[PDB]
Amino acid sequence: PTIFEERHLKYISQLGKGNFGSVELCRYDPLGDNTGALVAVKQLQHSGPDQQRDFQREIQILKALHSDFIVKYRGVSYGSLRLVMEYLPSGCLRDFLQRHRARLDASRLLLYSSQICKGMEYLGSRRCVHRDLAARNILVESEAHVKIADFGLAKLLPLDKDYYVVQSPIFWYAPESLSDNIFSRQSDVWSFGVVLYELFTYCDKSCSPSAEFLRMMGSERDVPALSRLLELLEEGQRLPAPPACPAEVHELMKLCWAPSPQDRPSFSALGPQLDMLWS
Ligand SMILES: C[C@@H](NC(=O)c1c[nH]c2ncc(-c3nn(C)c4cc(F)ccc34)nc12)C(=O)N1CC(C#N)C1
Ligand SMILES: [Cl-]
Ligand SMILES: [Cl-]
Ligand SMILES: [Cl-]
Repeated sequence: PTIFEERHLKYISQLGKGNFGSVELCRYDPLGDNTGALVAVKQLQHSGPDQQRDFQREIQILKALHSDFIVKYRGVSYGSLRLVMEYLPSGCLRDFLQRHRARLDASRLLLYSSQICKGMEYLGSRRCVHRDLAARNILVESEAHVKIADFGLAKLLPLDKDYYVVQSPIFWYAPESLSDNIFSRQSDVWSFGVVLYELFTYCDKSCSPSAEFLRMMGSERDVPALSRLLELLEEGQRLPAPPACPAEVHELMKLCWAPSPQDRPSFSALGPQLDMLWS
């Protein structure tokens, strides 16, 4: 049931690509008659020992997570460890928002925000820091239902600590991650703020997190991009209000980007502030 035999995975195509892996559309087809279910299967690429041990942790985390707003674990395949997950054909929210922009109103973006916030509230209850929350890592189950995916960089908080010192794009990172490699549930709140930005810009590439920040951080100097972003964030620079973003939603974004981790709201606090907008 939870064990998928390698030789019955029929490879269709590649869904998405990570730094140390890919997610492939496969049909698990034991009967050989093409009646089997389509599934999304992660395998490692360009992998050394460190990424292998990370993958073993990631499988166990995903396996232990049970939420309507978190992508479902199906099983694993050995032979060559592979992680089998539910296939959501509508794909990722990043592509979905660009594709269906003309039909997706503010109220629907708020639905997605609220569901992501719930998933993130659930993650915090399991003491799990996602570390790579972004629109590219949210999947569409239906028009009115999204789920958090990609637990490849996810860390369980130690039982006696609410932070972890430990690479995704720097433009979703909290200042304390940028500066001291510190990650926490409130580091995820910083990222969620950027996700809210993505939603309300419909993931338009002309005003993406990187496009906005890259423009702020000058042409070039003998200074790395990381230091210059940290400098701007310490000067109080933030992503702007998206075109036609509701005032109140932009204000929630700014609360997610409070300099101090303890001054950012909890997902539990954010949830009702998202749901009660416009009611
Ligand atoms: C975001 C993650 N996707 C998953 O974990 C998925 C689990 N079930 C899925 N069902 C569908 C998809 C997916 N479909 N389509 C059309 C996509 C297009 C994309 F750009 C990304 C993901 C998908 N991804 C998934 C992914 O693509 N990667 C993690 C990295 C690794 N390894 C690459
Ligand atoms: Cl087929
Ligand atoms: Cl199917
Ligand atoms: Cl579906």
